[PDB]
Amino acid sequence: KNNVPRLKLSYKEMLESNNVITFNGLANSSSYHTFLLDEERSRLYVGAKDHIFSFNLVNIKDFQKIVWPVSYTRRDECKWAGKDILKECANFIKVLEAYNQTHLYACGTGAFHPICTYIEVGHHPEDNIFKLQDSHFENGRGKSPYDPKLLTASLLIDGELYSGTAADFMGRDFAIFRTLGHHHPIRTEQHDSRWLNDPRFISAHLIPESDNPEDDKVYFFFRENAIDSGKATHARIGQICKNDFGGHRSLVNKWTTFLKARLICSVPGPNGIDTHFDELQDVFLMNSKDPKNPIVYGVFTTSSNIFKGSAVCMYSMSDVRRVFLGPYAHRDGPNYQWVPYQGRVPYPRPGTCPSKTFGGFDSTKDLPDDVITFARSHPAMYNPVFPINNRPIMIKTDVNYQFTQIVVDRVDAEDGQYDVMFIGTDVGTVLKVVSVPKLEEVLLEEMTVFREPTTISAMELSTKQQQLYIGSTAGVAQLPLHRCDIYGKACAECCLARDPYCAWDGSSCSRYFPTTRAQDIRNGDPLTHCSDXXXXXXXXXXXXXXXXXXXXXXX
Amino acid sequence: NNVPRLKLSYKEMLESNNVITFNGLANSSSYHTFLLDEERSRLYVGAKDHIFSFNLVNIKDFQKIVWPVSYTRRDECKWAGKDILKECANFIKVLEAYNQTHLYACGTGAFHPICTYIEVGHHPEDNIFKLQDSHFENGRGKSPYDPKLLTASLLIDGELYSGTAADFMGRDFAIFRTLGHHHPIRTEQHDSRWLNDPRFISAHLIPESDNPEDDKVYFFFRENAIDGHSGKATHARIGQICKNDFGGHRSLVNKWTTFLKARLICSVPGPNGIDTHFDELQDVFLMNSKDPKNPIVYGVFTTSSNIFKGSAVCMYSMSDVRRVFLGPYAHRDGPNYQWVPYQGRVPYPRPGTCPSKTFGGFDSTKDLPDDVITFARSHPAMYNPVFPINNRPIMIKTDVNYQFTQIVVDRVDAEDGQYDVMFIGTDVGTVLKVVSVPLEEVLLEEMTVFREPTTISAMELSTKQQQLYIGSTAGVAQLPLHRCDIYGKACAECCLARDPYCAWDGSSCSRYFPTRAQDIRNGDPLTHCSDXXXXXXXXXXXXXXXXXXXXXXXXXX
Ligand SMILES: *[C@@H]1O[C@H](CO)[C@@H](O[C@@H]2O[C@H](CO)[C@@H](O[C@@H]3O[C@H](CO)[C@@H](O)[C@H](O[C@H]4O[C@H](CO)[C@@H](O)[C@H](O)[C@@H]4O)[C@@H]3O)[C@H](O)[C@H]2NC(C)=O)[C@H](O)[C@H]1NC(C)=O
Ligand SMILES: *[C@@H]1O[C@H](CO)[C@@H](O[C@@H]2O[C@H](CO)[C@@H](O[C@@H]3O[C@H](CO[C@H]4O[C@H](CO)[C@@H](O)[C@H](O)[C@@H]4O)[C@@H](O)[C@H](O)[C@@H]3O)[C@H](O)[C@H]2NC(C)=O)[C@H](O)[C@H]1NC(C)=O
Ligand SMILES: *[C@@H]1O[C@H](CO)[C@@H](O[C@@H]2O[C@H](CO)[C@@H](O)[C@H](O)[C@H]2NC(C)=O)[C@H](O)[C@H]1NC(C)=O
Ligand SMILES: *[C@@H]1O[C@H](CO)[C@@H](O)[C@H](O)[C@H]1NC(C)=O
Ligand SMILES: [Ca+2]
Ligand SMILES: [Ca+2]
Ligand SMILES: [Ca+2]
Ligand SMILES: [Ca+2]
Ligand SMILES: [Ca+2]
Repeated sequence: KNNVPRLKLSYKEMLESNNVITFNGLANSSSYHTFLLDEERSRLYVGAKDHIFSFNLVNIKDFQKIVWPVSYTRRDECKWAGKDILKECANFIKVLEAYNQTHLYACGTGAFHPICTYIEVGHHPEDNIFKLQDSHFENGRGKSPYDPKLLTASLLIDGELYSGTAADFMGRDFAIFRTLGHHHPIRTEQHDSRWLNDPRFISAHLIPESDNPEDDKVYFFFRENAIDSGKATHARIGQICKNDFGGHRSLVNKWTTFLKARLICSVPGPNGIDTHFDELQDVFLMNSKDPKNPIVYGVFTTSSNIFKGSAVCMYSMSDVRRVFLGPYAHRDGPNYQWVPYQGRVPYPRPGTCPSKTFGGFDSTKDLPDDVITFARSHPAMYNPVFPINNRPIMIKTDVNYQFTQIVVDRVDAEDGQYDVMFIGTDVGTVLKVVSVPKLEEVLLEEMTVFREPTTISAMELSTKQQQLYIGSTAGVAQLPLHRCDIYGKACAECCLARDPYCAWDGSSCSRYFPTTRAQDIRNGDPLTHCSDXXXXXXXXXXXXXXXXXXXXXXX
Repeated sequence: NNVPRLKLSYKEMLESNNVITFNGLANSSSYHTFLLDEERSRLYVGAKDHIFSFNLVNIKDFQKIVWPVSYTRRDECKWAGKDILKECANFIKVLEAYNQTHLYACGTGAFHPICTYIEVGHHPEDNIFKLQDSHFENGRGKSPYDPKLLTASLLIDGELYSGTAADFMGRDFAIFRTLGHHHPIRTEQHDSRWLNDPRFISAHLIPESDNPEDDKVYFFFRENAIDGHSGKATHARIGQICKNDFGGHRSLVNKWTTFLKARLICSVPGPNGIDTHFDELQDVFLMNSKDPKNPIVYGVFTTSSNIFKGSAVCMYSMSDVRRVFLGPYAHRDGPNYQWVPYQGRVPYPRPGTCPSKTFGGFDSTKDLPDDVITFARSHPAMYNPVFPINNRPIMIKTDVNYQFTQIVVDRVDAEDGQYDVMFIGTDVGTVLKVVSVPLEEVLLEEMTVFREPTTISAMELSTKQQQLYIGSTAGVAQLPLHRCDIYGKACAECCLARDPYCAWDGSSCSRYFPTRAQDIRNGDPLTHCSDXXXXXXXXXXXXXXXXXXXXXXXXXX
């Protein structure tokens, strides 16, 4: 399930051949981690240390910036709090999502006093404003963490900010929060490992269930510690009802819809001891024709220090729902095994949204007390969620690096459509991989996008611009989703490359458009399609005249 | 985790007289079942349809007993469905000394296990190797029917302890005693609390006191975890029986009452506080100290995963092990309960404790009260696991594509002092020679002992002959424990080699006996010797110059 990359471009190869556009970043900043892509304006907003940037999608070297650090007073408290002056004692932006048609909402580590603000961007004729509207500063507790090292799932829909993070200086009170207008702040329970057990949040997504948008749910993806003998990590998926408002007598201003299930990403072994990849890292939804069933792509890595491994698992939303409808997890006590619950599941079912249609019940505060006391105590489901085909799409263990981030384009090619994964790496590398069905992953290329290795922290994709954007504390990098010239001048090579983007021009290898032209994504032999030492790898060499084959062609 | 200093391919070895090879009889295989007998300097080996008697000086000199099954039996086995070449024969699986003139031998009987005695002389030496015949004893519970299943076996006071499958179907695992003056005794049956589909590895009589009624038999093995819920898992285990355990009065008639088992843990602490485990036990090798009641258990372990191949060597203290077998028993009130350290009243005498004549009076296991028999009927497992000396492996091997299979350890008396030299076999037909320098493992050499890769199944060591003997289905191989010439002609190199066996002669690098100049710690030639693609591999090259630390540089050209 490993591969050898077909092509391998070092940073220098890249920059000389104009693949990368680099932002080395401001010398008084770092942590260019918090991405927000806005196609409407063609801009890539980025939250960093003491700044937010507004990058032009056409070329990130063209940008504006907002300077938004904390006061001297605050720098000083944070210092004497003990914290590291360069890495902790500043305003590290951690949250940056759209708000109304003219504003973003932004939150940052406030040198361990989290804070928020709005940022003016235009509406659609006039919209390259980047004004930092000032002296509101809202409180960032439960929105951004105090610690920059902690990450934070966040999602902002209907002017309300959902966010999973630590609520406290000490960095231990984790929770999913809703804040901002029109309703009392709601969160998960507190000091209750059944709900969340020292978790690390990764992303959150509003996924519609029906055509009625009161049925709408918010899905959080994260990882946490198992409750048992042996310390362990469980990857998790989490469910809230958009329109959940808290309970009447119990669970006042706390979720009642909260349910969570384990994500399993494991490779079946011969002994029937599977190999698990429990450390969730990025998640990326791929939108299908149905907005109620995106295809969840998830990046996972081994828990072990000794063995470095990485994995990519796909997950079906109807698979996930089955799990959230099946048996709840249960014990009669602390000294009991966890067990599928077969008592009476109170009605309406915990997990189900309030509706105006079925049940009658118009709110979460109209709920009976017995559905509230269940789910107070059965937040976890019993069944785990398994990937499509109970296997990873892809495994990477032979090698010394780990996967960090992912995005996926849906390239419309000659044979058909193909899902092209771009995977970031804790060594500053991107893998471009094609899922060609029968699946076969074909590792097209492995590119180095930073002068020096750093972990890639963020990756976003612009189909309009055909570009890929990358984050790290070192800076931001820009990539074309394809440069088809890079393969051969000859036909043979452009066909062999197996690149959904790249078809044979006639004259020389270039972008493929619908409706002359001759690529082969399956199989990829130049013979039946092109009608005419060290190469780039995956070809074996023979001296007789050097040769290269694995179709064949001399050198 | 290391790079081997030297690496000898099979050819290098055979050309330089390191290996003596037995490619084995063409109508045989599975040269797996070793019995070393220093007294009459011979290495007995149980194979497919034969037992061999190899001369320890040179295994090319040998005798053999031909002991296959009848036509009748070949024929049943065939029609039982079994593979004619790999299953339908007498694969010897057990071969231990019996009295001063006899061995006891047992084999897969083409899925009808059988045993026999083998005459060897009184001491003399008279080299008898007579197969005493037509008395064939029943091999059930002694050898398995399946050749692929392994079997711990130990024979002391004319009684054969053995852990294996008792049945054709290969599922009824148990520790057995047979050949008694006493009724046959075994573990319980169909009870995963006791043994849960285990794979036995070796068994050892380890004295507790000076009174040899306190003697215990320790089995080393692995098995499946019991959960309660799913994650399938392997636990490495150590197991305890009382030599003189005879069964219970009313209950556990002719079954062990002394049986207790504990988990062996061999794990590397991780930064997140998720340790990395090596649960698959493979070989075990006791190293005898001045105290025969505390040998140092060396154990070879590998990962359970298919995807990630890893291997590990963990040492274990016998006083560590005993603490565990005296501590809390494992317990549940039911199937849906967590396992829990037992804090009820532990009936007396303690389950696990041997019958003695000294204290209490109680002269047997059948004199035991019924309440100590009903406990231990149900608490055969201990709660605490056993951790290695320093909660770490001695050595880890994960970067590489092979796994460890077998081990032995010599205690080389060197100039600086004593050093424990591990020889480790490999599922690729390779031996690693490793030195534990005090902590630091130094991978002296990595040798290939079979023309083609096969798993090493057996490894035995002869200090008298200074030789190492290896097993596989392909055959048997012989190694000198040292060939000191192999390093440099110069002093520098022989010192650098860090080999307990090898000191600098004066004239040229040779064996060390109690003018010499070795350095095992550190190993720098400067303070000890007062005189391109390098030969070494832990040396770096600045072009061709050569420099390794332990820094020590010298101009290679
Ligand atoms: C597997 O392969 C080998 C063949 O490569 C085979 O070994 C042969 O076995 C037989 C008996 O097992 C040996 O017979 C012996 O031959 C010597 C000559 O040096 C004789 O002294 C003896 O022959 C007599 O054996 C009995 C003596 O008590 C008499 O009853 C009988 O009349 C025999 O004539 C002695 O036994 C033969 O030498 C070996 N040797 C070799 C080098 O092959 C082995 O049996 C095969 N195993 C099987 C089929 O299980
Ligand atoms: C981190 O480093 C940066 C230096 O690399 C700092 O950037 C400076 O930030 C200050 C205030 O935050 C700006 O002050 C402004 O002055 C401009 C003057 O016009 C300038 O316009 C462009 C911007 O498009 C600028 O690049 C030119 O130098 C022009 O002179 C006024 O528009 C405003 O009134 C405002 O006060 C500096 O322009 C800006 N300079 C540079 C070179 O970046 C940043 O403040 C540092 N942050 C810290 C220490 O927290
Ligand atoms: C060692 O054991 C073997 C087998 O038990 C003994 O061999 C037999 O001894 C019996 C009496 O016990 C006699 O009838 C025969 O002389 C032997 N026959 C066979 C087929 O083995 C042997 O005597 C014992 N040797 C000792 C104690 O030195
Ligand atoms: C967007 O929100 C801000 C207040 O946070 C406000 O000043 C601005 O007018 C808003 N725009 C709307 C509601 O269109
Ligand atoms: Ca977002
Ligand atoms: Ca991402
Ligand atoms: Ca053979
Ligand atoms: Ca033995
Ligand atoms: Ca062994």
